[PDB]
Order: sequence, then structure tokens, then C-alpha cells
Amino acid sequence: MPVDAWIREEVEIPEGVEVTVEGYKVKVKGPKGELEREFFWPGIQIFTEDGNVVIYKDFPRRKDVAIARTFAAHIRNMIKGVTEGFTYKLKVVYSHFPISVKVQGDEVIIENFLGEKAPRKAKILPGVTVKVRGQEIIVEGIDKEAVGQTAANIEQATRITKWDRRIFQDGIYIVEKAGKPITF
RNA sequence: GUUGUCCUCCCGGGCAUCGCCGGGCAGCUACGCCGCAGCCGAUAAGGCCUGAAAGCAUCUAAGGCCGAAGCGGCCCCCGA
Repeated sequence: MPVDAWIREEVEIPEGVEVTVEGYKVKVKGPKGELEREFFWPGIQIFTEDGNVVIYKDFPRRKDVAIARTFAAHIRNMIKGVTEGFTYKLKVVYSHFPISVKVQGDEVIIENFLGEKAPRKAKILPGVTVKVRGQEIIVEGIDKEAVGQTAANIEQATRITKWDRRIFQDGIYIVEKAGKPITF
């Protein structure tokens, strides 16, 4: 339990990002689009003190601090989302089969995965754009949360655990999020 | 059709408690035929995102995406 009487943390907001508050509900608009969330937790008020956004509750308890810093981090993902957006780059890697990745409409379709005759599909969200260039594909969009979800829906579609996991590695995987994951 | 017998014979009948045997309509039956799904919602086990506590990491701590023949719906039966 960290103990302060304010307890108060402060979010630095650029000139590029304007934040508007209406209770516990946050909208963040910059030079490109807008994004809304509801921050829900008891007793945590978000309001704007000048150029600065403040997230506060009177009482310090351990639960609260965690939730408070997550909200700070959601703001921060909006500040670099609404400015210029988020890019995660992904690779489709195949063990045996030229594996055809195309966007047909508001779903991405992956065909010819493991010699399958059937289509695989995975959902794309209304703020996210999927571009395929060769067997690199880059998922691109206004929001990190959203971008992160779309990418992982693609991966969860190709999922394989019904055979050995060392000698079938067919699928599209996360080469990049925003750093490079990972070394074993 | 036929064995026994009674009606004198002929024909046409009775009983032998379907007389025995052969065939069979209607009906009822099978050993016969006809018909008996998919899909959506919300979840579990599980897989993940963001994402802190614990400046990182992390599928959960809050929020979010999927995901059982099971659950609800769909269907079928009854039902002022």
C-alpha cells in the first residue's frame, strides 16, 4: 500500500492532444480522429486542471493505484494513437504451403493453411486497416488496443495444438508489436 | 377342397366350439414404408489484448476478444 493524502497522479498532455471530460468518461481528439473510453472504478474522478489531466481519489488503497496508472497508460496510448497511429508488423510463415493472405472486405481471409480447403477468417475492427504487402502484412489503425486485438484475432484463427508444436509452425505471428517480441 | 356322421338320394346344410386343410378384401399390424436440422445469444475448461500493482514483464488486478455434444433460444408436445 503506497500512502498519500491527495492521492493524485498527473498526465502530461501535448498541444496536439485536447482532452475533454464529462464525469468519468473521457474523449481524446488530436489531429486525427477521436477515440472514447469509459473509465469505470469507484471514486476516481478525471478532470482537466489547465493543460494537465488529473486522475484522483481521496483515499489511497492498493487496488486503486493500480487502476489509476492503467487509466494513465490508456491516455498515453491515445496521445501517440490520435497523433500518428500505431503499426504492428506481422509475418505469415509456412512450413510447406504457399499461403495466401488477402483482405477481402472487412475481414482478412487466410487460405491454403496446411493444405486446407476451407477459409479461415478473423475479424477487423472499424478503426483498423490491414494492408498486405508480399508475405509481410502490417496492421495499422488509430488505437493500440484495437490494433492489438485485430492482430491477435488473426493469430488465434491459425492456432494449432492438435499436432506437435515443433514440426508444425504454420501461421501468422507477431514479429513486431511496437518493440520486437521475443527471444525464447 | 375334404374326413367323420346326420337329414333316403340329389342339391343345400348342422356339429366335431375356426372340424382339418388351401386362398384372402376391409381394418390392425411389421418382419414393410415414411419422416426425425442448421443457426444465433450467453458461458466453462482453454487461448489472447491492453494493462498495472511490482517504472519492466504479464491473459486479470479493472476493462476488452473468442471459445462445449452442456445452458437459453430455434423445434416439437400441452397449455384461459
